[PDB]
Amino acid sequence: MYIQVLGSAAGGGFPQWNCNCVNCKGYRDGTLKATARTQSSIALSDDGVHWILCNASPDIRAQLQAFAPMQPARALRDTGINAIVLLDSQIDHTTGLLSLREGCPHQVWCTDMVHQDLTTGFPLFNMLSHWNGGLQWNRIELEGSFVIDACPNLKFTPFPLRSAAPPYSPHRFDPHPGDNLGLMVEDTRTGGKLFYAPGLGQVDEKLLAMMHGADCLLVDGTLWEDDEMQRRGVGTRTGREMGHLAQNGPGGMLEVLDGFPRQRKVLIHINNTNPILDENSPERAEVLRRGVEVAFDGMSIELL
Amino acid sequence: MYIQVLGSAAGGGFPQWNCNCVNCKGYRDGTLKATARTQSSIALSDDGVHWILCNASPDIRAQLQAFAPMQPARALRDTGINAIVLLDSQIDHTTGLLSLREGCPHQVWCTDMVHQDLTTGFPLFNMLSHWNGGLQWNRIELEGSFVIDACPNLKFTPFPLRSAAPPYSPHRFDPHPGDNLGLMVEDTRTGGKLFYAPGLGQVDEKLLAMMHGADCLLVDGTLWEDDEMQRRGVGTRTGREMGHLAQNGPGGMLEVLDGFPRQRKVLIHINNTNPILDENSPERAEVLRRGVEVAFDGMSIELL
Ligand SMILES: [Zn+2]
Ligand SMILES: [Zn+2]
Repeated sequence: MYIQVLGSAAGGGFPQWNCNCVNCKGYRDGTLKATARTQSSIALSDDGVHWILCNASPDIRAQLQAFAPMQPARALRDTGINAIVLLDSQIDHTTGLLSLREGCPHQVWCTDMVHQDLTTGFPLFNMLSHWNGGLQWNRIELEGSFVIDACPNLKFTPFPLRSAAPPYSPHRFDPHPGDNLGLMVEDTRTGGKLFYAPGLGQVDEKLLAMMHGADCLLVDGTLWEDDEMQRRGVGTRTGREMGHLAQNGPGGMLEVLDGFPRQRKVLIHINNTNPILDENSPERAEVLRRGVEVAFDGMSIELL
Repeated sequence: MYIQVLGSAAGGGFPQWNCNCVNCKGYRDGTLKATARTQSSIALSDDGVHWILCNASPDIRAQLQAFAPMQPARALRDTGINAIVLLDSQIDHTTGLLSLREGCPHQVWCTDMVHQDLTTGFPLFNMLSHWNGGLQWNRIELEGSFVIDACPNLKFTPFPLRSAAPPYSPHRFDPHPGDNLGLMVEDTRTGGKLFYAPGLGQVDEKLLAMMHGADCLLVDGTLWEDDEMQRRGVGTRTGREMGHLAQNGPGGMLEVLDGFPRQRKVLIHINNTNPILDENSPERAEVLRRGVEVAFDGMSIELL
């Protein structure tokens, strides 16, 4: 199984178009060691030639250009994508599709709740249907596992992730399971298991239980402190909107990860406010020492 | 008046995500002198501090980063944009807005027909309304001129451009005037007049007439030959879909521009297939000799 990190930032990526905070005002000022990041998004494959896109970010164009396998040039008008999985119906996880319209049809994998939002509040499916077949919806049942034709060696098993639909959803006040869910990918050939959850509110008994059975833990590292938005003074919300659950602890990520030493633990979906975006920073050190790698654009994780 | 070229490509920009043609397969192969281009889009201003965005492309993020004035950093959470103008409701001219949601409200200028599409087929307005005020629609009457508060020295006078609404429009088969229109910007302080039309099917008597009264002609240079899609073998349509009217002539652009020597003539909205994308190319020479500059990302045109 080949895991490619196309995007590693969050929300407005990094630096954010309209944010002049420490990390952003800093990065632009050349007075801060850090690397720009596009909206979180990873690709998956078993043969390294056929890839399944996980969440289509608004930085889809640049992200594809930066990865050669996304363009095998095995023929004029050809792509390295064979299917896309949607973990929710957020704008920053589905806007990319609009940019893939010139290459339809695409096999989109998403629950019924998400497919509902994508045919109503944000009619990506309706819109694109006017583009050579459009998108072929593939339901992601709330129970069980699925497998895509392009990569028959990858076994997907999505787990429920207590969350709420985007503000444009016809049921934003009526949270149904299937709105936002994590992913458990297993390489049926070797047995390897990747635990992907760029969106985590708080772990429980059922989560941790299945986490230990994973070789690689790709959890979200949005904010260092539950109220990063408060210190930086750029946001109102806290530990709830756009990747929650800080890492500082207690009850934090860095803490819960401690019970997972025999496995690769990486932090993806980093917000522009997170201090772990500063190479030579104190909070960065704590993450490295704890044995947790901070995801970055271009990163290539593999299990085999 | 300060004219900034944020995007100069067309449709899938350049190189196109899924296109392996001569210019694209070439550019990636380092065996072709050319520069990457983002989706067509230009910015305008009279004071160089307040800018009015013309069409919000899907490459809005990268485009803003590449232009310092788009981020005056005069305060945390601040942008250099004060208003956006929409010349139509196409996906590649309005998707950018979704990425500007974290900084609402925005003043969006567009006709009633476009505003209709943006509240139905592609509900950008509905969707964004859930983001601090959202977007404040400013009607662009089919007759007359308008002026935005941020730049009181710029006078906009849009002219009708016989075209059709996008395939997701509830009236895609019922073409109404106001669907797609060009723009005539005048610097009321100096008198200067910029003629912007990244989408031109064919000029007439009323067009040419008003064109001579413009100091700068920023016309579209999508395809060199009416059937670029045919030679390259990547598209079906011809001289009608995504910037039409070749430049080779006769009846072409390079031809009609001849009657406009006393003024700056630039070609923007270039398609990936256009051979004028090859620095050292024969078709490129013909354009330069004819006195027509080929727009590029980062280009800064000024009249004063
Ligand atoms: Zn920031
Ligand atoms: Zn091409």
